[PDB]
Amino acid sequence: GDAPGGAHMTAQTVTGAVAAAQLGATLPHEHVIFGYPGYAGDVTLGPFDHAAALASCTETARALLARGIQTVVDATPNGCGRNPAFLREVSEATGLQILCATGFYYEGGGATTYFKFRASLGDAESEIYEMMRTEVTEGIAGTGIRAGVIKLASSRDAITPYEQLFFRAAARVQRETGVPIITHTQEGQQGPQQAELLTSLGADPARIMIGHMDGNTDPAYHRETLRHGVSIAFDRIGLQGMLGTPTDAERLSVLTTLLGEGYADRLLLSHDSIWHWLGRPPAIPEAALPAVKDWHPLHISDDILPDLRRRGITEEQVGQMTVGNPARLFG
Amino acid sequence: GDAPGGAHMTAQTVTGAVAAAQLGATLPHEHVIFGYPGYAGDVTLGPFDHAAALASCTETARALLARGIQTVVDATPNGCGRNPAFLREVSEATGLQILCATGFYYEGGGATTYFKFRASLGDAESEIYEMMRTEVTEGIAGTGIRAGVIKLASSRDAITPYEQLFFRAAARVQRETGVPIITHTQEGQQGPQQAELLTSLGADPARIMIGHMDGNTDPAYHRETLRHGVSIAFDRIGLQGMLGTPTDAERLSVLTTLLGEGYADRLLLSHDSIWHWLGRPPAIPEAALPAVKDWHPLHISDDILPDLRRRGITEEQVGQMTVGNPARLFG
Ligand SMILES: [Co+2]
Ligand SMILES: [Co+2]
Ligand SMILES: [Co+2]
Ligand SMILES: [Co+2]
Repeated sequence: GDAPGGAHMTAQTVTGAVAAAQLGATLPHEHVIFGYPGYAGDVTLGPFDHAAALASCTETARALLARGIQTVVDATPNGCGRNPAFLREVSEATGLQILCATGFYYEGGGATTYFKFRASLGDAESEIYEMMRTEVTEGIAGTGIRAGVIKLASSRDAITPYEQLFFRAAARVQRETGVPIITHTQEGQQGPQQAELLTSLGADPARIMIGHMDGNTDPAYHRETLRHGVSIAFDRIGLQGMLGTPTDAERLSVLTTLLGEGYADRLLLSHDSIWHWLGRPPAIPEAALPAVKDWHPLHISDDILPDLRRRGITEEQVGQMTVGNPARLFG
Repeated sequence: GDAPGGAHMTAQTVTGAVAAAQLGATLPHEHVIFGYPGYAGDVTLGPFDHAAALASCTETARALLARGIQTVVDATPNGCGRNPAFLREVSEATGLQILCATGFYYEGGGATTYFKFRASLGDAESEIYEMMRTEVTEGIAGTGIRAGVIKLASSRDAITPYEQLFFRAAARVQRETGVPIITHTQEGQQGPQQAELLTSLGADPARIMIGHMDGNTDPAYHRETLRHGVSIAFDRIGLQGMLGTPTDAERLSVLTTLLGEGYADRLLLSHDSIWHWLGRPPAIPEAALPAVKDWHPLHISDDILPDLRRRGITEEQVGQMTVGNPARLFG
């Protein structure tokens, strides 16, 4: 099949290097803690309770291990609450392996003023590149802990000029270090555009995962993205009807079709769940409860896989999505 | 004249209560430290150097005291680097009095995802109100240090629905506690709209300062805002040509006209300067140097006031803008 080609570093988790064979069943896109841009300004009434967070994240970590999952890829952007040391605490406490990211969110849902300003005054792309390269090769914030992936995100109607600064920096770091790239796509769009842009900039398709692809329910769109040889992730499995997000019945309809067409080696599954919110905990209106009911990280192990198997998906295909694909993409 | 009417608290500075008579010459809108939304995500290559910041801010504080200025109003939004404890260090080290704010930035230049989400799920306005009320009456982040003003900000083409949540919360806190409100207007617009909205919600005009009014060079716009009985601030004096910002020659043209028409009691002056940037220090292209050359907090004392006086402005009018107005607005 398609193996990563070029410069390569051993997978870096918040607790250090891990061999590809030691990754095991992996959730490729989750958030241990997360706060939307602006949460830190609500510090007075929404402070971070370290003790409660640690206890709650370590428990979720344990529940995961209980189900055979050994690794989690935390895709939290630098300004959305990323905290490598905390991730390290959870990991040293449970034995759950956690990789964290380096990257900023999409123009629409991130704090883009900082770099939009630096770009108007100077060379923001090379500044973003230096940040990503330092974080992947040396470490984040002096902690000595390195990012195991680069997180990229684009808007719905287009990969904006602000967003492309990050896409060009990452491609450079990716060619230089071979580090994986995972992405966020907004509202089921830009998947083909993201894969085309990244590969044309020289990023290795075997090290790219276009995310939130479950956000589109027309398989023509998934197939068009897959032609680029990149992997795609149905990664918000469990979040249903929440903000135009589809239902799981819709995601499985598309997923089985793709699996039916031989695409298992490029298909990955995650929930994009938040284990502990930063800021004031989410006030979820009764009427929106069914949309977040299955949005936690045990949902794929307990409800999705058994569902794919009973529908004819093979143990081998399930293993390809959950163990094989992650080992090669991140290992 | 127009005195504040209603509930009132003694002015709160980062080092505690200060009598109106103890405020003295005041710069009503400055930023000791400041980082545009997103700066914290650039923590690896742009960490905060505490020692360098403290030394540099205490020096600027001293330069200010040297010129007779006793107080500074720090208008930094909660998510733009606000740090009351640090402000307290500068103040305890120099004797410079500093008031800090409670508030979020305008939709365009702040991290609005957090509250836009909380608003779609619940009652964001009452959540913002609880934050402001706690910060003004009890303290910020458990430090025991209270905000001395509420900072509000609107966009250029309209005060957006997201922005109005903050405007309605503040008006409520203002009616309840009598705390002052200072604002940011974007690109010379919405001044009359902000004063009309605030007063219609019951906020006391004698406790409201519409900011960045120097951003518009048509005095009809200033006069239309002034009818509401609120104060206005030419508060980015020194920042010239930088992003549509006018020149100081333009600001003085309008200011002398207004002073010529008797408006001294409602006119305030500031620079909106940043004493120490958060994130990576600003890379200012040679070609933009003249736009920021006079953008530091000694510019009004050294160049503006002497300029107004030589143009006929009286010592009394100068004292009204710099000492009288602040004593009543914040005291
Ligand atoms: Co996302
Ligand atoms: Co995510
Ligand atoms: Co402003
Ligand atoms: Co300001």
